[PDB]
Amino acid sequence: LRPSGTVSCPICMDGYSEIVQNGRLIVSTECGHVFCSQCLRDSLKNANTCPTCRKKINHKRYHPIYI
Amino acid sequence: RPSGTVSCPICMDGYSEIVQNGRLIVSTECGHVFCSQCLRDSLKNANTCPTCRKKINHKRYHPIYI
Ligand SMILES: [Zn+2]
Ligand SMILES: [Zn+2]
Ligand SMILES: [Zn+2]
Ligand SMILES: [Zn+2]
Repeated sequence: LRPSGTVSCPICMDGYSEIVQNGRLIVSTECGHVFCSQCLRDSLKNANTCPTCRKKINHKRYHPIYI
Repeated sequence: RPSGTVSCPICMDGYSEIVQNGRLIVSTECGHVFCSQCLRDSLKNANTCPTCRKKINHKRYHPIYI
């Protein structure tokens, strides 16, 4: 059982207290998707995208300049 | 309220009260959580997080060194 309206990680299936009492953090992507810190890091080892919605969660900070 | 409560500290509305009435839970980049409406309201007159006061309005311009 995984009630709607509760904080949990969809990867490891751990709830809020299980996550924080083990020394992990709750994290969010910028697209609003919530994970535990360990699961999202493990995910980003094999992919640059959000596990949930697959939006790119890397951002390279450079841009064209027009002289 | 207690650890694991998703609520806005400004209006004090709990999770259910926020999302069911067309607002959203929002987080600043500094990890601080509010309802969409209270955070937006605060950002109309200040550029900083209401909780930790980190500046959270970026500057989409910068020097270029040529
Ligand atoms: Zn997890
Ligand atoms: Zn996402
Ligand atoms: Zn609020
Ligand atoms: Zn903050």
